[PDB]
Amino acid sequence: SRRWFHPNITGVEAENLLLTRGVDGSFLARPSKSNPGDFTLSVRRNGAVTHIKIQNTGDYYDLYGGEKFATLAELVQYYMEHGDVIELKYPLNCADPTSERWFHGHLSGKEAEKLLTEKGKHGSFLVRESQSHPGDFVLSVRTGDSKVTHVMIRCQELKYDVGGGERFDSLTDLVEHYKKNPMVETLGTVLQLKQPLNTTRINAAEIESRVRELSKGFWEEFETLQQQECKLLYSRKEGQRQENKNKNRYKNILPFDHTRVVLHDSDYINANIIMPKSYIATQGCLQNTVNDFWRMVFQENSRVIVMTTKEVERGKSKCVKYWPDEYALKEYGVMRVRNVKESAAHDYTLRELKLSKVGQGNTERTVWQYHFRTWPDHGVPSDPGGVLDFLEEVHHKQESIMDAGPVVVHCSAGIGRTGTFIVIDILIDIIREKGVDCDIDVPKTIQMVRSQRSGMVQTEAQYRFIYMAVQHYIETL
Ligand SMILES: Nc1nc2ccc(Sc3cccc(Cl)c3Cl)nc2[nH]1
Repeated sequence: SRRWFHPNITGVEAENLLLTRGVDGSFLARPSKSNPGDFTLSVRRNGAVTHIKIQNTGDYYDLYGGEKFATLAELVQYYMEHGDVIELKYPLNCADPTSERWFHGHLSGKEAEKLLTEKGKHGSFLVRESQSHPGDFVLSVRTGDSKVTHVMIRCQELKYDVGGGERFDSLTDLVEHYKKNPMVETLGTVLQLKQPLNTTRINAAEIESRVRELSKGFWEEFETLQQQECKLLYSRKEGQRQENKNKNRYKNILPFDHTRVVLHDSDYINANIIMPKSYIATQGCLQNTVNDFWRMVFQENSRVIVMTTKEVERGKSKCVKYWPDEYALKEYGVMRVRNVKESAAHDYTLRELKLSKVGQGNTERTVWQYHFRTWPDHGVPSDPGGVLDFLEEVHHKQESIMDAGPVVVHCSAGIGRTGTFIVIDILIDIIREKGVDCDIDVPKTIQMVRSQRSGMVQTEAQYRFIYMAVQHYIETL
């Protein structure tokens, strides 16, 4: 559901809501007003409201006095199923419809009809503020293969209704009810609420116009996408096994069982297959996971590794050195690696590595390691040029290699900068194959990658970087 997230609420409003409408164990999560980019977990315990900081600079959701999580929905689920104790028992539900995909706010019946004509199909819908009745709403549906129907939504004592029957405490409750139990028109027409009207899918050539519309917008679009993360709470059982605990960099940032990379000749690595050319999104190696990392690269026939972290950042180990020094030969378990040559560029270093299995002459292949070294400690690069140029080179290397396996992409936890690189690369690959005249949907593409690994793309800063990267790529064409 993800109803416990309140997007437009202050700390005082949150305390008031938990005191007057909540009980002990009641909680909500919201964006931090005193430091944008951060979040606050507001909890009621023994008659009083406490506020707990969640930070995210781009790698994970770091909860004060708690753990590091891939998403807020994953954090909430962990504490619900599990300096004294704070109990998360009861979500305080938000009635605000702003982050709902179908909510459009200020829109006319003429304009809603135009948008439903252009992008709509049978069962496409939206909810907008009423023109004639200020404070009321309008549900606009498309039916057929075709027509558009407008259903008036009355707001009477902050409860919503369609003229009769049930009175709902929020537009969400009304939308959910009439989605399960569709309204039938007198003459037979079933007003099916199949899917919300798409607004994010744009033609590639027109990216500059949307970036301008969102630069006035980016925050609202991202948060609508974040609201959809509750649909991606897939099982991560293999990652929770006792034998696999110390193979994870962050205890609760785990690979989905259905997409994890299974090792066949144990079977565990914290990595997932990303299918849009495919990728392996993984974490930075631990001392005890270097061998399994090389077994993964060898088994998957990967010929290209993208590393988007320094070994050490802010005096903390982000990835152990899994490759030999230049000209040196090392043995990592059954795997053998030679670092043939290192090439230094402005933003990155290329390492030409020869990988083979010990005792097997013929299994040798070149593995090209692209190590981006200039990504800032916090946030995203100011300009996308460097990232795009690095990515163009990586794409060309992979393209030149006959039957190359997935491209391996890693940072620290392997969800933020990793998620960001993979998404930019997916969107650009669409534009190089189709041209300026093609459709691109940034939130749709992210949602698709997020169903394959938790919290792929962590922040609004990264979200805006993906848009700026795409815009830059289209501009230099
Ligand atoms: N109005 C409006 N703004 C939005 C911002 C983000 C999203 S998320 C999304 C977008 C496309 C496809 C899929 Cl599958 C998803 Cl989940 N939907 C929105 N609708």
